[PDB]
Amino acid sequence: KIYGKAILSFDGVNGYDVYNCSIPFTYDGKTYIFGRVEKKDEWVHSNSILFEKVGENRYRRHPASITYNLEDPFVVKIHGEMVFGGTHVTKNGGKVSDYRCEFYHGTPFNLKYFSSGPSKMKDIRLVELADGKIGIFTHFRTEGSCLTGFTTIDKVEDLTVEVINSAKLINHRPFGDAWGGPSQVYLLSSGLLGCISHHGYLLDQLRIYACTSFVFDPATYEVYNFKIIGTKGCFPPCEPKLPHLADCAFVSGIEMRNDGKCNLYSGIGDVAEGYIVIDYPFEGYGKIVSDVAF
Amino acid sequence: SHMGLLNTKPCSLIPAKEAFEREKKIYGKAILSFDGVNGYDVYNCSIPFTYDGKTYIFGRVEKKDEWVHSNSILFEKVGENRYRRHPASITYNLEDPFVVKIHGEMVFGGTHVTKNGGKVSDYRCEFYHGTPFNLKYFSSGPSKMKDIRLVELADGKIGIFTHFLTGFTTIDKVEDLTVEVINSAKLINHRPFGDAWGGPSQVYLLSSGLLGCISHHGYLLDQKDGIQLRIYACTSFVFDPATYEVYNFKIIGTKGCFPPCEPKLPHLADCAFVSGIEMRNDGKCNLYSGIGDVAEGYIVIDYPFEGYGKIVSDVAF
Ligand SMILES: OC[C@H]1O[C@@H](O)[C@@H](O)[C@@H](O)[C@@H]1O
Ligand SMILES: OC[C@H]1O[C@H](O)[C@@H](O)[C@@H](O)[C@@H]1O
Ligand SMILES: OC[C@H]1O[C@H](O)[C@@H](O)[C@@H](O)[C@@H]1O
Ligand SMILES: OC[C@H]1O[C@H](O)[C@@H](O)[C@@H](O)[C@@H]1O
Repeated sequence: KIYGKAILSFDGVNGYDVYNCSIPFTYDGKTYIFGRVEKKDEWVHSNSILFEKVGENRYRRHPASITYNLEDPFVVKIHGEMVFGGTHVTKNGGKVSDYRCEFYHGTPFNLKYFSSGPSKMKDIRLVELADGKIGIFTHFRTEGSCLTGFTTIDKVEDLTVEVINSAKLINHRPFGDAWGGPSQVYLLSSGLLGCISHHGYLLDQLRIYACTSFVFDPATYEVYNFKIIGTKGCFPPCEPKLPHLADCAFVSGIEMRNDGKCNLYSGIGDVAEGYIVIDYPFEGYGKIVSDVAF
Repeated sequence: SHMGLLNTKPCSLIPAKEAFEREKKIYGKAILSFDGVNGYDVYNCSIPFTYDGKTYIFGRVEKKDEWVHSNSILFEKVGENRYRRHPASITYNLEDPFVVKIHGEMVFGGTHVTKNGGKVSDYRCEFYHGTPFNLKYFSSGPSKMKDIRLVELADGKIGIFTHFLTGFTTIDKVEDLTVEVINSAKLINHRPFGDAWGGPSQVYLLSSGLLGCISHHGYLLDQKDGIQLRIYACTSFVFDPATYEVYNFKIIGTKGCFPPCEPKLPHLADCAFVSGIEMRNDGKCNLYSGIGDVAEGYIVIDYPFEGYGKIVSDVAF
């Protein structure tokens, strides 16, 4: 059941493609989003840019903000401030040789770099837990595997490679043979975590990247209610960056609506950002109590 | 040792630095003003360059009371001694930006710092290429190597200076710049530099086919009453890419030559971290330097490669 859909327009980036966004967030009575900005015919040449919402389905580069030399930007609120992250790619003579999540904290126009995750780990996401501890999802996929970890820290400055690498494995069984992990994590009223996730399947081969969700219990490390909630075909049509990404959606996360439905934001085809209007995916596990109101 | 127990191995550069401060000829000086960065400090700039009929500089932008919180921003020249952040340009999450022209395009670099729980854990040079408003990231140097600089040689090859000790090697094409190439560079004749650390900021091709290097050389100065100073002087030398020989090594600038400015911390009271030179119509040069990790100035000096040829490289993009 899809109740609506749109592709976002992004002004102020010279017609470049904008995709794999953060969720939208608010600051000083405006709405913002971070976008991954890249030329359609260029690969691994992304920057992350802060955009201000200026109209229905329309954002414009905010000229005051610095830009970040990162792919796949994401935001969360921890202890009353923004934590911003993205992938920082290292190349060796034009070839990708490493990639690591970089983390910034502060206010949206005043972000300060404070840590990187481990070498070759992309899928790190944070959330504030009901008791005020910080939850960390990790993704182990450097050794052929594709496993999700979870750990906690007290303070964002404690986010270290050692903490991330030591995260206890979650019950990954429900995910089947999917690679990926959360894009956005929500605290629910139950104290459980609602995860909006990206899972890729190779289907004997078709490359599928699907919008998924699951509920996680920080007390037991159990995963519940794993499901698909979006595919690229749900969004308005758009030619993918190359034909091999014709069924690739890289989820951004959800935004609750007054009516109790939500906007599911996703990168699509590595060329655009859209949303589909869907039913609340964590129905029966509590309402979202986290926000990104800065 | 002339410092006795204060330092039993005084850097051999100390007499050169004091002698330069007695004998220097300075024809003018200024501190640059930067608009559009919310009062933040701007320092350790690239040299100025031209593009599309305007003048630009990259600056390292950091709050005076913040440490290891830099971004590199493209500034457009507004007036004499005055630049403003260019709003169209992206920013780079780098320290100590530097530019050079290779094979008709800009090569842009800076230091990318990695932290682990707020503490510096790694740093490496990142390199971009293209046009000034359209730079594309293509390589990083080795872990913990800051002092890598490029130049286009007389024969069209690319010269690479490395800092382990200063090294030199060549490649054909900028996409060949790899950790493996950088780490395999042969050592240069270190005799004149001695036990002073640092390396080139900016390299120029001269009409002689030699390289003019504008360099940063430093040492630690223990003071009887004061704290330990991190001394950085502006230096120059001429390099022969065929023999790895160094000629005409000298001091060409020190912090005290520039207009006064309170350093970021007291230990940087004699720190001038050079950016490089810009030729003037009158045959003198503007020597641009970061000063005190708080500002960018220039001093007007004699051409430091006098007698080794005219600069034939450019940064006219
Ligand atoms: O702090 C003094 C100088 O030290 C050097 O090693 C570099 O880190 C420069 O960026 C700095 O200006
Ligand atoms: O992170 C480096 C590189 O890795 C993968 O190939 C994809 O996620 C690309 O979008 C990205 O540019
Ligand atoms: O598909 C359309 C979409 O493509 C790119 O992502 C950008 O140029 C957007 O501004 C535009 O709306
Ligand atoms: O005052 C010295 C210098 O300090 C900082 O680098 C900036 O505020 C500059 O604009 C200023 O000129």
